[PDB]
Amino acid sequence: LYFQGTDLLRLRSVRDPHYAPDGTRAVFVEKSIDEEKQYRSHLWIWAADGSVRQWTFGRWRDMKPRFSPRGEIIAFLSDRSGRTQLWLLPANGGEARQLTFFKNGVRDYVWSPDGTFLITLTTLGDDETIEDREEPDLKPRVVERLYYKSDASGFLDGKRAVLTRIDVLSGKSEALTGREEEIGSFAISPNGRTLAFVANRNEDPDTTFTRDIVLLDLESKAETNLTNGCGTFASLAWSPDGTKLAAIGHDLAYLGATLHRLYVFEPERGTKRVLTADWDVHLGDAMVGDTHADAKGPGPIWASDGSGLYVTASERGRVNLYFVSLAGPIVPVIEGNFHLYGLAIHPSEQQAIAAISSPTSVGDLYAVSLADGTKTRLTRANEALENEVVFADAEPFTYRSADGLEIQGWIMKPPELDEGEKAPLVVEIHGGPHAMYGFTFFHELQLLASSGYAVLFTNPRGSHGYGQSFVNAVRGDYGGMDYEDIMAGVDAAISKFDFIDKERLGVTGGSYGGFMTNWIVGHTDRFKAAVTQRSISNWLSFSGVSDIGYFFTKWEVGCDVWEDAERLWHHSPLKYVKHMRTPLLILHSERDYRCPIEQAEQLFVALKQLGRETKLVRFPDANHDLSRTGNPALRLERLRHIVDWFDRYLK
Amino acid sequence: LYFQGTDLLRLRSVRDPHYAPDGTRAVFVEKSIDEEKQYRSHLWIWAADGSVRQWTFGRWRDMKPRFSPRGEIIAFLSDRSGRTQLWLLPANGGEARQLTFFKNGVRDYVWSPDGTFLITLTTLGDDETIEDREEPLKPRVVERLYYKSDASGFLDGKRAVLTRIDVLSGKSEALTGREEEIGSFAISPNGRTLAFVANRNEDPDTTFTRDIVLLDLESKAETNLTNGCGTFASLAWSPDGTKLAAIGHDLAYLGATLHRLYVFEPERGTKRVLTADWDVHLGDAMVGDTHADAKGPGPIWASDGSGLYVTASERGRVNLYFVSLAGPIVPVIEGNFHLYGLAIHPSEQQAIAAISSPTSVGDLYAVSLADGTKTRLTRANEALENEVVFADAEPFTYRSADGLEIQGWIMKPPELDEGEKAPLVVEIHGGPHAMYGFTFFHELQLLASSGYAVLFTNPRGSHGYGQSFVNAVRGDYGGMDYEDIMAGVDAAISKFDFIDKERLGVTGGSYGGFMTNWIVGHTDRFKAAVTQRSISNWLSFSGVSDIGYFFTKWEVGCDVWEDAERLWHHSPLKYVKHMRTPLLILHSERDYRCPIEQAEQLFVALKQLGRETKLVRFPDANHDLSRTGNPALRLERLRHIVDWFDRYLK
Amino acid sequence: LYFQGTDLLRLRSVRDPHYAPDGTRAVFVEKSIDEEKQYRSHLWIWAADGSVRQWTFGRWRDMKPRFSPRGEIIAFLSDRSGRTQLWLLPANGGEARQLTFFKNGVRDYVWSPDGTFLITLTTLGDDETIEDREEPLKPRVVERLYYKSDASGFLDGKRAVLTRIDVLSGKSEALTGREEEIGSFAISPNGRTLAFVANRNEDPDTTFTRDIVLLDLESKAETNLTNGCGTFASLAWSPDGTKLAAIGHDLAYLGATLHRLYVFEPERGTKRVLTADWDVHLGDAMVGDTHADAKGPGPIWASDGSGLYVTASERGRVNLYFVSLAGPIVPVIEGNFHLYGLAIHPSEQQAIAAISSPTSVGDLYAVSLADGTKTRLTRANEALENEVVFADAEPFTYRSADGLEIQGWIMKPPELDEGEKAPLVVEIHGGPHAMYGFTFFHELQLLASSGYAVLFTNPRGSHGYGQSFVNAVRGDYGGMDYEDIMAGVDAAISKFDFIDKERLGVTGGSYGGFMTNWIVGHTDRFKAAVTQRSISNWLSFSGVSDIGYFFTKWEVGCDVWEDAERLWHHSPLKYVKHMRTPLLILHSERDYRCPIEQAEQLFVALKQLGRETKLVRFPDANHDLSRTGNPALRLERLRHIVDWFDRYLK
Ligand code: NA
Ligand code: NA
Ligand code: NA
Ligand code: NA
Ligand code: NA
Ligand code: NA
Ligand code: NA
Ligand code: NA
Ligand code: NA
Repeated sequence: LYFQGTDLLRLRSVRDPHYAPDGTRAVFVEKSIDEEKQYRSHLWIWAADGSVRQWTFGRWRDMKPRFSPRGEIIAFLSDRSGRTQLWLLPANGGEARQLTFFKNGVRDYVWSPDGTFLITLTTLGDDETIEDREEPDLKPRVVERLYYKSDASGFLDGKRAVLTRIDVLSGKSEALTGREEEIGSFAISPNGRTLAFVANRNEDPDTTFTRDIVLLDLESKAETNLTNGCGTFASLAWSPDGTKLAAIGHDLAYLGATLHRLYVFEPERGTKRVLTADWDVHLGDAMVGDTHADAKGPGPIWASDGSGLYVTASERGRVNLYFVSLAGPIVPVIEGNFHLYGLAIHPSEQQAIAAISSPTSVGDLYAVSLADGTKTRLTRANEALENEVVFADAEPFTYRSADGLEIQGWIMKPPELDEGEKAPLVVEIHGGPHAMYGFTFFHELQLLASSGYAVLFTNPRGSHGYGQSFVNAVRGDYGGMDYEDIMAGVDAAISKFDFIDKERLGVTGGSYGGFMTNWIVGHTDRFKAAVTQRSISNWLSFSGVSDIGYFFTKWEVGCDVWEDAERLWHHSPLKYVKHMRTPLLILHSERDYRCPIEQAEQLFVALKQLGRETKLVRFPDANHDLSRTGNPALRLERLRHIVDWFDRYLK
Repeated sequence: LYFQGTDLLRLRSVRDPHYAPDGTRAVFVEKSIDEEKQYRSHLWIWAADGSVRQWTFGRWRDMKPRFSPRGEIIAFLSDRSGRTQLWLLPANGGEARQLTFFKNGVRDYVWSPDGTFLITLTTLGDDETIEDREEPLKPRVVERLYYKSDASGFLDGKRAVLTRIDVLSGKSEALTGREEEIGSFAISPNGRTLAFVANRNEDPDTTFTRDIVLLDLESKAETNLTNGCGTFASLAWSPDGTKLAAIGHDLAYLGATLHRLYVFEPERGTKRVLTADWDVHLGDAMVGDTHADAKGPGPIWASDGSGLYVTASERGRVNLYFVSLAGPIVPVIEGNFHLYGLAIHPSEQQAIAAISSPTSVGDLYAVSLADGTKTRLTRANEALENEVVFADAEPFTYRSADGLEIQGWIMKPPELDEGEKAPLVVEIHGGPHAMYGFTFFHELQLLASSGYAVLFTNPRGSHGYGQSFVNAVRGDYGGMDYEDIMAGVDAAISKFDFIDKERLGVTGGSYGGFMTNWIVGHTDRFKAAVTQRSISNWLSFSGVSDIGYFFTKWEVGCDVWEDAERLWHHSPLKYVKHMRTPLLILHSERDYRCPIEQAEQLFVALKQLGRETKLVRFPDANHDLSRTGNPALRLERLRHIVDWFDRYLK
Repeated sequence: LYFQGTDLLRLRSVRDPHYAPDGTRAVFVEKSIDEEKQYRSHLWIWAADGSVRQWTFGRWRDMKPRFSPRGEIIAFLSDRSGRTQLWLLPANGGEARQLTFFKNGVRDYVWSPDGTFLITLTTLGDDETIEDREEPLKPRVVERLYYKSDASGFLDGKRAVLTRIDVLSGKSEALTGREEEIGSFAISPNGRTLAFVANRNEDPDTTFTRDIVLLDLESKAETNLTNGCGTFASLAWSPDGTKLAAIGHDLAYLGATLHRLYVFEPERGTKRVLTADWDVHLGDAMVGDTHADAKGPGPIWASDGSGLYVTASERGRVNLYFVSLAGPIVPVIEGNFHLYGLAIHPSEQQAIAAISSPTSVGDLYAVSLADGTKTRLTRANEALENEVVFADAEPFTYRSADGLEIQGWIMKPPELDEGEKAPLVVEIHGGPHAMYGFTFFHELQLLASSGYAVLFTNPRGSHGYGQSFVNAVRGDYGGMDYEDIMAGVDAAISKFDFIDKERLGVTGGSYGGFMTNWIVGHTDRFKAAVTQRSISNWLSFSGVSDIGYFFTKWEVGCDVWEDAERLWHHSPLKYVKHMRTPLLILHSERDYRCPIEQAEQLFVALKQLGRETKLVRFPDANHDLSRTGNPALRLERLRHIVDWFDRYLK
């Protein structure tokens, strides 16, 4: 059989494994789409005997399972009550009981190291308290700040974030922080004395982007600022002995292009070290895919002896595991042409459980030898699909751009192509721009290959995966060399793979990739069909309408509207609409507030004004993340409009 | 004793009079707001003994009453069924019965001359027929430029059908095909020919001529009377049926073109423009916030056929004129007022006029056409007009920077005493091809009642002053129009001692919002500004507004792919760095005439630059909120405007 | 502190224990009322380490838990889906999953001995199939005698089907046809045979024998094991599968027939009634208002197959005995208490008993089968029992008018110090073939708490005292049963000095409401009376009660077309002219056991004759209101009873 659009309904994404404290079993999450085309996620257990069994079952989403320090309770988050709350499932028998009842639910939580309580993140309006509980003429809205809406949740009310202690038995709640403008990552020390959390303590929170690590003495209730504006940080992790705190962070020297590095602080000594300051590699997961997108990645994990940290890193299309010792060495431990998107490390052994995806493998758990870098399959969560349907592999190649710069790309061949045949080529361009295509499972790409298209996808400069200079190169040069890198790849793929039909080329891409799709068709006539998605066409309006417009444009394109309007206009695809003579399908969602739908309307109207071939498809109620986590029926429709457009105009 | 915002809930708009065919009585409409803050409208009869009595009563809207040619039935439109439908009320006893049950309701109707049927306008999806009746996830695929309207939101592209409805049986029969768009329609006195305006262009959204089609009722054959020579509305057959009159123009000046009176003689295949040499716009261009949806009369032939009575807009007035076929034109109901409704007696030189003025909300008057003397027939705002003191609007003229004469009006706070001065608020109307004038304006009374002197003017671009004056703004946005307004502030300061020249505010909506934004970016004399349903960025406007694909070109001068720097130069956002006046930005979420992104861009740039500004966003409201939107929201908009000036001007 | 009406909301009823197969732990059920005054019930686990742990938690009812043969799964019934369905809970980790989705739910289930399937009982209309799933005018034509039930109103004639449900897939398969009725059922330990009790009579409503049918699970072939010899319940196969135990009788005394232990040997075609010569009623006849719907044990085989553990009702006690296949019957668990749930260890001489007594609501106990000594395992009412003073029930005996010995019990109000006297309330139990005794009774505590001495006795007609005593009421309603109760009142006054002989009240429900009505028409000794869900007219009862078409004949002695005057002579309404006791009449609108027309006739006749009476009608409740009905209505009913005695007794 061959991949169909409806196969996205069968996909199952295992993610987020965590060991029991005895290291003999692990809990993890399986996200699926059910018969009613709704998302569900449930907890599963990998057991010592190798059995993999489901432990939660309802028409809801369970997430973020963590074993208590004793191992007797699996804490987790679930939306089964109508909001996301913290529930408690016994590890040895019995159903889960609901622990928290916040009106606004729970975003995140940690266990206390003594297991008597958990620390949960909730949010409160100024008129609300932690005692307010979930309860499952007209007024204008007054806006007075720059950051007043988000793609994730629309109009904001400015609720403040609160970390609360929740007693494991009684459920009694007690605020630990004040009402914070924003709380990010948080973590309590192994001795239970200190709560570290990332906060926005700036006087103008919307326009200043440093983020401070704040330490809270639980007993004394006193807070000390560990960073005092030296950067921004995430994924905090205390060392086993409690004397060091690790964080992923950076100093914003290249704004959103800045490489994320491993920091280690010594709170008692007041000092910090950037362990990977001399390793030109971006820590974390920049990988672009449409499966596992919401999966909880692992931050840095200390080695049990406190000698260093296992970190994932994004290089050359791979997300792999490395060990950064405090003494200096940086060594690979789990390497290969794949996407490591979930990780649990054994409490004592040189062993790990890793969730790994590749172009021909949706995603599964593997036991990994930390010392020898080999793995053994634990799960086969997509067995029928992988046993029935042929997957196209993604073959990497490199090419030189117009200035000699080496670029990396990948090609997939239609698995129905017999020798001597040529397929039309679809170029996929990834968003960000500081993201990374690579060795992960991509249903859209499979669908295109199965529909008879060769698929090219590349990492033009501006991508992550190739170090600080490469990811930064696109800033201020939107539509310059980034655009040459992609067109060099088209030419390079044509010359390197004879199964490509040079006369039948298409291009598609979303967000930045949508900006670049629009840019392309206004600058070359080489393509017979183009599909732009969640795209940008006018940087001037983008700044004032996008939920991040008021800093993104400046950060990426180079300036604000009142600084250099004509530069913004010159880098706007709409400027080149007179040149556009390629049928252009414009896909956009009504509630996409990252790229406002006015971006799509402007381009569609100018093309229609000029008598050009174009069509605008508006997806209701969806946002920018539609293609990854939006309504599954609309994901099907989006894929069908893409494929039908190339079918009409490439075939 | 002085106007308040909540007084808008008290306002009653009497409108749309129509004589019974014997001339002895007349039916009209009264629109109001009930204690649930909801719009109702009901039918009323003026009965010659002088009595005015209510004839419909429920929690619904009755509209457009018309007596049958025999006078025994009053037809009207009502939404009481849940959609607007044609009902019939006996003229001498009994309640109304529903006549039409169309799934998509009725937009408009006319009586047949014999009274046995009525012609109704409905709309049908491609999958629908005239037989479908009213009855109580997939992406949207958009393939055309005109895919949404401020009035309806997203359009489904139903086509228009005119259907004959038998008066006794309600049986329906389609007369037209499924038209892309049907405007005015009228049936000839002999009942044989239906004339209607249609969009017969191959690219309907980008071509703005509209054709008069003549449809032989018996054969259904059609002839195109106009073949693209302009655009037309308000059809009216002569009494002998040999001539067809219409209001129209040839688009020579796009949206600024004067509307003129045309007469067609279908049998001779000739046409003539009867007001070609009269430099006055026919129709009603008046700006107000009361009587906004009141149906205007349309041209009325003299019984003998020697000419037509037409309303027309000039110098702040909407008056009634007689245009003789030979050329001469007389005012026949004139005065410093707004004639917003009209019926002419069947056999006499008498009329019923709905008339508003700055100190009179609006009432019906019996008018002798021989001399223009009036008798009041209604007093629909008696309580409010007896308790609340109204500020008059005093007209004046002044010269602009280049000498051109401009007309304006000043309002002084009624509670102001001899020596005292009040801060001035300048109001700027939208359009721009509209006309401030002598009409009741609740919002202007509220500003006066709040202790503000109120200046409002007709800068060039306004209607009311001839073809050159109304066209002058096109291609010169923020040029001489801005000068006219500033010259008005200066002249007002000079001429009127009660103005406190040290406290000036400015506010306006739509084009008036573009202009408020323009003003605070080009001068700092105002200590406060409120911009409403405004424009800040012409480049995004063209692509997002429901009419942006022609308005920017028609009015600013070009499309973004022709001259983007010219659009930018006239965009108020370009000048945001100069902006030092506290700017309250009012905008509605579902305004698609001026999309909310215009306000959002200006808000963000001002906040980025640390300037004083707030963004107030009205849910579910569209561009017409201040006139016909949710009354509670209308209250809130008025409060937000007055509060901003109170904060920064007092 | 002492008992209040609202304490019924705090009561928790532990019930229905079952051992895991390794005997180290037992699952049970706890029924409670939550803060919404709704009933909940959840699974709990007791383990041999002493821990008592709650295993389900949601806003619903879980019940009937049973470990699978290997003990890795706990099957149980839950209504959380909106219908009662079979759910599976992992025995050692993980949440429950729903196994069945019948549109009509599941009434009962058993495990396959090999653990791979379960057999569930569902019901189906004639147009339904087992494939129909839960999905969360017309005149009604009635053609049979049993056309409605107190439990479920008008019956739709759904037929019962036993279906095999695969554990893994949930794939279902009908095993039986559509049965007129299915009662007990059991799968033999080798998996080859399903035993179930069916109504196989040609006229099902009027013939009351019930057959044990044997069904070969492979072939679905069926055999009738009993062929009309009686009626049967509580089937249990011997460990080696050669014998089938049942609780049954041959109806020789109709509803008064003692229930006995039968043991069949299907292959030999033989049977023994092993308690035929033991004049004791097997099962639980106890009267109480707590634990009402708790699942009793049924007969349990000794692991070696040598005999059966049976509960029995005797002299106010529900106690445990052992019946050897070799003949002897010996006590096992004995005392002045109510054994209302029981599980016996799968291999050792130990049991888990749920035990109630007048001063203990109900808890679980480890019991030694060797000597009967017990250790407390739960304390589910600890706060309540720590805080409120319980009044004990002191038993006594007395002789009736003909010398027959009767057993009764008295309760002294806790707040009553030595020397002081209290008015007496006589409670009369229903049935009549039931048994007052040593069980917790919230209503009786509340009466004691409210300052009333409480007398409750077992007149002839009661169970607990042999075949002759329980049979004695039939054909003698209001005769010696009434004498027994009156003699109990005299005896209590004579023996218990704290009774104020001048202030006597009486109350009772169903049969005891008939008796209350009888009493007040035959004696004026009582100053207050409260009759509940009662009977006043045996003639109409026959035709309107859900069981009237046989109860009256069976109990009162004849049908209305046999001897109407006998029915009238025994109808309390016949004596209404004699009634001089203020009578509160309590009845529910949807009681179809005792229809509300019974209450209305007595009310009307008393009012016609000017007597003191009030009628209180409970909406939406049925006959079982006082035990399992709407908690708020249960409080209202207790409230009205106490208020009536407070008004006339104190
Ligand atoms: Na997989
Ligand atoms: Na209607
Ligand atoms: Na004038
Ligand atoms: Na344009
Ligand atoms: Na300014
Ligand atoms: Na108890
Ligand atoms: Na009874
Ligand atoms: Na008898
Ligand atoms: Na009842």
